[PDB]
Amino acid sequence: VLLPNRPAPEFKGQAVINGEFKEICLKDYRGKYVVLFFYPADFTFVCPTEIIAFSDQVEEFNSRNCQVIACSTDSQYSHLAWDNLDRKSGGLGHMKIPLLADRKQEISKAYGVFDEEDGNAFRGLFIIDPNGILRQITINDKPVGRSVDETLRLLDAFQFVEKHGEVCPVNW
Amino acid sequence: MVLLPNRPAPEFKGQAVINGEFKEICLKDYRGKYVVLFFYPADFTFVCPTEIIAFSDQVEEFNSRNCQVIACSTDSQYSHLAWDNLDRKSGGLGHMKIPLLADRKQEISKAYGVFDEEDGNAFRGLFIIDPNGILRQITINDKPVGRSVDETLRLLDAFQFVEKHGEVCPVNWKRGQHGIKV
Amino acid sequence: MVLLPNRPAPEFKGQAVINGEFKEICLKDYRGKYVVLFFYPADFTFVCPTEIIAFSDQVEEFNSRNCQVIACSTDSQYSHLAWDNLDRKSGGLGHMKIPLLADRKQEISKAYGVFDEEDGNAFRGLFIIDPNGILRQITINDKPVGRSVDETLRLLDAFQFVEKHGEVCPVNWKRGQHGIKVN
Amino acid sequence: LLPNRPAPEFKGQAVINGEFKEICLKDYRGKYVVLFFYPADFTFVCPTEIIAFSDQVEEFNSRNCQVIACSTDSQYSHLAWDNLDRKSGGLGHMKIPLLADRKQEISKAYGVFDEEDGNAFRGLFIIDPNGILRQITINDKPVGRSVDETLRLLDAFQFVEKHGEVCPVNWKRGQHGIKV
Amino acid sequence: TMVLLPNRPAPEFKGQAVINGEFKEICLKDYRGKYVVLFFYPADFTFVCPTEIIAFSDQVEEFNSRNCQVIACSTDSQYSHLAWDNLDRKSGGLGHMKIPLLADRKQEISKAYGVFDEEDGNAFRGLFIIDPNGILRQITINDKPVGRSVDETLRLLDAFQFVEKHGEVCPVNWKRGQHGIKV
Amino acid sequence: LLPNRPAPEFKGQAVINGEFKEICLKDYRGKYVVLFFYPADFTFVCPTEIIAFSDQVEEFNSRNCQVIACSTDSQYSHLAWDNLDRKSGGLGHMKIPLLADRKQEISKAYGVFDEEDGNAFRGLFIIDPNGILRQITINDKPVGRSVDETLRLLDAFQFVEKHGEVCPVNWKRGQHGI
Amino acid sequence: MVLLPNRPAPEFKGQAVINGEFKEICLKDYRGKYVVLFFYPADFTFVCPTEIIAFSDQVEEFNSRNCQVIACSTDSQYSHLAWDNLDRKSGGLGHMKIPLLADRKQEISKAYGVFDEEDGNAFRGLFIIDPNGILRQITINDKPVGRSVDETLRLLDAFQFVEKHGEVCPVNWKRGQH
Amino acid sequence: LLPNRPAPEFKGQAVINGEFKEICLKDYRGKYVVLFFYPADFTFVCPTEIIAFSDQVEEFNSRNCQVIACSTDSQYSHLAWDNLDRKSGGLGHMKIPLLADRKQEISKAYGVFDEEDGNAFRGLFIIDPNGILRQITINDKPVGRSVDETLRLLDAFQFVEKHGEVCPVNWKRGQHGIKV
Amino acid sequence: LLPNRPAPEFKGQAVINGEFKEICLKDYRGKYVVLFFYPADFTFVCPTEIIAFSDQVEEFNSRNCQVIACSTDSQYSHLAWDNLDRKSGGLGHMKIPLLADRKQEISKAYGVFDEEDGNAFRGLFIIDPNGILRQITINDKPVGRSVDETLRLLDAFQFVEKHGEVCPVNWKRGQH
Amino acid sequence: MVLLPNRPAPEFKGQAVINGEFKEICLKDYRGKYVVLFFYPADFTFVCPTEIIAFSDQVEEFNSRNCQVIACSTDSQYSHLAWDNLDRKSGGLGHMKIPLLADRKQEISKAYGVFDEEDGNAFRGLFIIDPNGILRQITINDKPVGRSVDETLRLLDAFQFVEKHGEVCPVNWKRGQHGIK
Repeated sequence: VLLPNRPAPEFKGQAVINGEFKEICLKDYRGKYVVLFFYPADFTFVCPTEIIAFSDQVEEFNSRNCQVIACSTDSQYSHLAWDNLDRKSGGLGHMKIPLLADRKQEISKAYGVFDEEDGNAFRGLFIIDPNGILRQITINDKPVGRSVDETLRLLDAFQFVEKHGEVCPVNW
Repeated sequence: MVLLPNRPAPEFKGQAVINGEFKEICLKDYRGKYVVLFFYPADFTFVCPTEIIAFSDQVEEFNSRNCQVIACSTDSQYSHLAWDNLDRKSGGLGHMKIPLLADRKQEISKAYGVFDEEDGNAFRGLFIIDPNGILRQITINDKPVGRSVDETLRLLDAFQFVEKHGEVCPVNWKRGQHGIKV
Repeated sequence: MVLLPNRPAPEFKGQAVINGEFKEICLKDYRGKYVVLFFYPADFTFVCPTEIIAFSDQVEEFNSRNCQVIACSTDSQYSHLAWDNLDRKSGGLGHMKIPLLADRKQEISKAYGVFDEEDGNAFRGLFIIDPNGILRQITINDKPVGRSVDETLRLLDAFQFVEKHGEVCPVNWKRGQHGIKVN
Repeated sequence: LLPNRPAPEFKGQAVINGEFKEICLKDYRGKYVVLFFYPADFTFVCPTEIIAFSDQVEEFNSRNCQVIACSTDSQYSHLAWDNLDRKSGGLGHMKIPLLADRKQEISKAYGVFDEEDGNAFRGLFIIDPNGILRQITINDKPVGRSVDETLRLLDAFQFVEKHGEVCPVNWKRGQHGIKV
Repeated sequence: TMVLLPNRPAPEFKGQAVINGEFKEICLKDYRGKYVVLFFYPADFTFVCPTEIIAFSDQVEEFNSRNCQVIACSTDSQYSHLAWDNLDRKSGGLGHMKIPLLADRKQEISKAYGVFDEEDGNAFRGLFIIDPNGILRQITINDKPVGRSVDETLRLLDAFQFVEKHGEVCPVNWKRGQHGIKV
Repeated sequence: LLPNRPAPEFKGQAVINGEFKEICLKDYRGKYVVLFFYPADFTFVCPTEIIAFSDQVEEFNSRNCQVIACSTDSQYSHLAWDNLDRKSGGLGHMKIPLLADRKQEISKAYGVFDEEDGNAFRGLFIIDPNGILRQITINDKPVGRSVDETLRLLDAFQFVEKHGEVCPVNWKRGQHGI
Repeated sequence: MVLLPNRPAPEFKGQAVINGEFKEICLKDYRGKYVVLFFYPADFTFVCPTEIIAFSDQVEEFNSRNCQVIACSTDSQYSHLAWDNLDRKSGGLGHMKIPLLADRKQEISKAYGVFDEEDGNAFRGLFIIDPNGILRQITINDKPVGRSVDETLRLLDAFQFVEKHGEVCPVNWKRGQH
Repeated sequence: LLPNRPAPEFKGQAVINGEFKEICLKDYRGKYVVLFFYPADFTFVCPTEIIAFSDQVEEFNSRNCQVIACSTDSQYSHLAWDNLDRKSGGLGHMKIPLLADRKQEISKAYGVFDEEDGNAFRGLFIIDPNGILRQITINDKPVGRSVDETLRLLDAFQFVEKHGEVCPVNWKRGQHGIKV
Repeated sequence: LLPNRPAPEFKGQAVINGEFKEICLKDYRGKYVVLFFYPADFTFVCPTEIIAFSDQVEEFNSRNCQVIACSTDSQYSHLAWDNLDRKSGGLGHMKIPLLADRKQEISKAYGVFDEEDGNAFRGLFIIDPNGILRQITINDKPVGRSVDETLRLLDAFQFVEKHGEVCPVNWKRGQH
Repeated sequence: MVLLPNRPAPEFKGQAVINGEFKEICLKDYRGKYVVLFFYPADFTFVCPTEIIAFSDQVEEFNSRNCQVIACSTDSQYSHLAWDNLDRKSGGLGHMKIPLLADRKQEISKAYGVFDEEDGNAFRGLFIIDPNGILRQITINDKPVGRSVDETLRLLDAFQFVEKHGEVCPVNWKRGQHGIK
């Protein structure tokens, strides 16, 4: 049962970072906020636009001490090819955020974003606080994408509370 | 565990406060319209009214978009009413243009997955539901932290665009903006 | 089914409003004392305040008898305080001399068996608890009909009588009257 | 066991006027019933309660209420207790029915049964004309009930049933109820 | 408990009995060293039951000299038993009984000896002869309308004491003192 | 196993007048039935009882009762015993049916079956014409029963059946009940 | 359902009639000796005695062979005695030179699987048990058809051969051969 | 397994006079059956029985009895064994059916199968013309059977069948028998 | 998964000659089917097997056999891999259908699914015109298969289906 | 369902015929060596002996490669022996240079999942087991169609190349060829 006040599910797996394979886990990221967002498939249409947007804006999350990780049920071998593929040919260009592979479906299932019809995940966005605890849960229907600006907004409010202890109003 | 989009949204029937009166509303009354259903933990709290006041003041932007906004909580109807009739300067809601849905039995909060056993009251979810009663968007916050009337409006525009034009909405998608075909 | 006396009363812990402030109270904080715990369905209702007020005005009679009176409802602490802050002229609680216990998790109402699945509201029960936490009297009234402060005190007197004198109290027993010796 | 629920059914041999007659809860439809329990025949607090209720019977007869006393003793023990005069420690002669539960079925259904004992805790259940439970009182054995509070509770439920109104704290006959 | 069987330890009973107009708590281990004739009756203030109890009480010294305690049991409370005893026989009472009246109000005892009736709430008429070591010997169950035989109860008791002492066995229709069959 | 309930059914092979016949409880409907068990054929206390009833048959006959003796022995062990002379240690020849239950079904149905040895305890059961049990009597093996008490109880049950009255303690014939 | 003969034989313990008095015996008593344990349906029947009489007439042939023949049935020890003490003229056993084992509790016949649930009796079994308690031969016949002392002798001869000489025995193998 | 009963059904591939045929217990209805099991093909003691039963087959055929040998070996093992001459350790050419049970069902059904070495003990089961179990013989493996005893047992079961009487101990053919 | 029984059914998206097509085992009745699995797209040993079966495709077509390659990759990944030039490590444009299992249920039915990684072991299943299984090959991942042995095997089963005669050890074309 | 590779192969222990005498063999005995364990339905069959004879005629190709070939069927040991003894003109096995493993109990065929409940016989499996007892290959043929010694050798070569050189063999790979990193 996925709720904001509880420890986030541990994810572990193989990711593509700077054109190489590295093995990452949620516990590595302690001390930082983590934005973990799922997309349905590699070589899709709406999906690359999101990953590219977050990558181009990665420094916004870096300055905010947040690590953005993009997970999908494709293999690391697709993640790599898709990264090696230039944006004109339909590829990802080269990405500044890790692309995490769930070939086991374990990660998409643990976060409850897994779709039994497709075999691939919905689009979740989960903001995990530095202590490994879930904060925000966003799940979008596949046709409709997310907002880098709203993720930045939320990220800023949660940080505002962990520091000030005042609680954040609407439209913040 | 957590709700999924592209699946029929959980049914809610409840007693609600509309224009200072009690009405019994359900989900199927709003068929033909989108429904933004958003939860808050408690009446006579602080972060809570600021969101409802905002959704209420902006309600015409949802109305023009063929959407109903319904706030729900685990408080009774007489709390919803008392809070409503109280002026905002007294920390009340002022008089409210959006229905306040009382879930006393915890049924609706537990159905949408936003109920937590620690408080006895709801996390703030925001769910967007299509005219056929199908779930589209899911948002849940840790409640120091509130939601955005502009992002709800945005998402609203996006799903309406998809259903209308059969195209899909990219990242950061806006109004009068291009989608992608199939 | 429902409770039986001469058995330890169900425990409770929760957020209560006392003198316009929040405080955590539990059944065990009241040990060495009798406890009258009574339930009402909702805040900002009609029959509910009349009872709360009544028990509050008469508090001293419960205090001199070594009893703590505690009102409980499935509303919250925040709903409770807003009610207690209001003027009675405005339909409020005035200001309350007894703790208002928030049942919000619903688990106090269920423990005492007074919980109504239809409205998600508590019925009106009243429970007399001895200084060791034993259950003595049980009353549950249907919602539209309210309770009696003087009958509660009458029963409270009776149980203290049999406690002190080890006697038994006959029907319609009145304060100071002495009962039957089971000697 | 809550109010605004159908009251449990009871059926059994009762002592009425000094004869045995089988009674059931449905017989009393249209009438209010006060069903009250006592632990034992030939004891101390028990007769005083029955006697008081019997002396006051007409006060209930004016409310369209039937009072019934139940316990886990036999009909044969009930009868001999009635035949015994009060000066002898008996019931005198009763204007009220004594319902016997030898099977413990009835005590257990109303949840007043004590398994350390074999006999009932003293409960009082006011049941409305349609067989729907209204009030529930259960006293620990050493402490008996009040005839006068039972009349008070009774007056209130009838006042709600009539005016549709609701009865506040300490409500007695000839007082204003709060409008719905 | 389809049926009890002889040559097995008798079911234990501990209860509250009326002995000489007073309440005593007695158990089966208390009478260890002695035989026990334990017999059940359905109800106090009835027809056949007193005639049975009065008859065992009038003949009680025949059992005392045979080193056997007689106990009557029923599902009535100790308070019924005491009122039935204290009542004179003219009124339908018990006179005053020289045997203990055992109250089993929990039905445990009558259920344990198998004589309890579900359609009733009171016991059938059992008669169980129990040897000094707690072993069951004879089992008699009569339908309620028909009563028992104090003289036949005495005959069997005599028989088991003969068997016990002389290591012989008692034939059909065996009368007290007669030689039985060796080995 | 209680007096107010219908009795267990038994169907078995019995020895009636030196021959084998299959009998069952429903045959005896309309008549009273005294069914009693003995542990073993060819023992000391068992025949005394069987003979006692077999000599007394006309008291049961005139009372509309049939007396049947059951045991875990075979019908063949029964018949041999019944061929034997009492002088020889046998049964002589019996006026009452000897019911063989070799399957233990009957003894177990009536709850008198001992698992320590394969022999039944000696019980005695009185069944009214309608198949309803009345008396249960079970004795430890070394101690045998009384024809006179069985006869006494017979009169008692028939009395209450007939006159509607209940029989007091120590009741005998020529006495009025309650 | 059946027990198989590479395996330790089921234990039996009961009351036996030996020499005319009751003795309690078991299967571990006869360790060091071979055992032939055979079952018959009932005492005081026609076909049963002929088998026991025969084997008991053959005793020294089983004795010289270090084997103990044992009869068993579901009858009581008291039926065994009466039958043994009976003359052969009345259908009795005469006085037997082999033990008569009683199974009252039926557990021996059930352990060896010869027990018939239809009648209370057992079929005719024959089980040859080696000195260490292991089962070797299993013979079971329907009631109407009896056994052979010669064949039991042959198998015994063969089973004793195969252990001693370590050679396997062919079909129709006789008192010594090869 | 007890012989008042219906015998367990067997159906399998048998080798009969050089051919593979499917046979079942129901086929031999109307006839007696001697069904005996042996542990292995190309063993020692087994041939001796199979051959002696084969050479003596006319005594069974005149008695209206079919002799069937069953093993857990394949039909292919059987045929080759039956092709092998006796001097060479084979079955010669034998006149009796060899029933092959590969899946162990049959041997398990008659209870002569042991999971130890995975091949059958030697049972011999006599089955009346209606398919009813009559005699059960089970030999430990080292020790073989008797054709002459099986012939005796068979003569007795038929005698009982025809004349309604029984067979005493050591009954021979044309002996008296005991009337019931 | 024994040879003599009807094969597990598959249904799903495939990339056939640049298009997405829904295929299932029953579509191929009247034809033999070689359904072979590989762990992942954009791997190393995997493309060599597909390209070889694709290059030899006419050998199977004249033998009345359909070759389908299944992976646990998406149809979208299959598409790009086949849009990828061989020199660049892709499939060129390959002449056999690429069957997509996202739900893993095809690889689970045929038994070749690995829990260790989300990828299939390389199985090769030969299925007859009536949908009955014929032969099972399962290779450990690091070692690939042979197009000539599949061709040999396929030839043999067609020989028994035709002549009723049995193919012995090392049987090659038209022996008997 | 099915045996998977890169997993420890099921243990087998039985009575086998080697050289014409019985011997007790087991999988663990062969540790340190590669094992090809292959199944056939029956003794005294037609397709079956051809395969057995072929592996026993080719036995040196396997010994050179450090592999023991083992033939298992559901027949007993005495059937294996009589078959091995029978001359090939009578349908016999000639005499075998490879162990004939008897599964009377069916445990082995059931462990390797090649057991056919229909005939009680076994299918034709061929399993390549590595020196550490791990299963690198599963080959199961429908009965009417027999296996290939050369493909078995090819596969054997391949799993040895990958273990030695840590590379991965492509399609159609034979001895002397290169591989991929």
